[PDB]
Amino acid sequence: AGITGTWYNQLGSTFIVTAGADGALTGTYESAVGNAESRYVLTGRYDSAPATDGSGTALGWTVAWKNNYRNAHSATTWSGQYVGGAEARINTQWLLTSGTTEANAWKSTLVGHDTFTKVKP
Amino acid sequence: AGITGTWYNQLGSTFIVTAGADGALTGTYESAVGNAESRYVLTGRYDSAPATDGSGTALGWTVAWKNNYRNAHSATTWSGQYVGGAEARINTQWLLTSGTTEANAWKSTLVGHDTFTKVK
Repeated sequence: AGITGTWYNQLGSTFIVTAGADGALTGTYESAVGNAESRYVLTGRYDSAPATDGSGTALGWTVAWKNNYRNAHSATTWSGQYVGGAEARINTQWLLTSGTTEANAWKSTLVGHDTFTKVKP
Repeated sequence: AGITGTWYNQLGSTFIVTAGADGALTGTYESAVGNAESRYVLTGRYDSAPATDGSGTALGWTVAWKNNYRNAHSATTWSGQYVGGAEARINTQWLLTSGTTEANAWKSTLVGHDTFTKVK
């Protein structure tokens, strides 16, 4: 039980994460969609001492979409919270920013929401 | 890469970052005052081989708002792009999620935008 483990989003992407004692998130992300192939490095942070009132655990992480196979010149950040329970879940909102010219900056950023579970949908 | 160094937003916050050869962003986010109680660990990633057509360099980072002195039970992610030159900028949009109960989850996430420059 906890953040550390292998998670899958509603699209079948694979989020392999370790939550360190210092508040660090490290691991790999493999996307089922987009200009992406195989695993990408991720790093992030999480609240290592969450409230004890029934609230979830805040967290966030980033993937820059460059690996040894492809480079999409873009990065996604997920911001969200881990919710413990019978079926543990990480509920997130995300921003995907692509590198653009100034004239195209208005359309540089996609927004969405991903929910992660330790069971693959 | 032009990213390593100290950046200032439009509201008096400061971050110091190192952009590693491997695409890592590592540093500290603080207030203009810079007292220890206002400093937090920052980590993220950037495109270490951006396009050469005039496009910006995509990047993102996270700060969880816990340090040795306080804990807001929340985390912000900034997603954006670095634009180089004499007037270098990091243009971002951000998401600040607080830990909530499920009944309050609908109001868990704030959204906004920050522009960072190398000058106060």
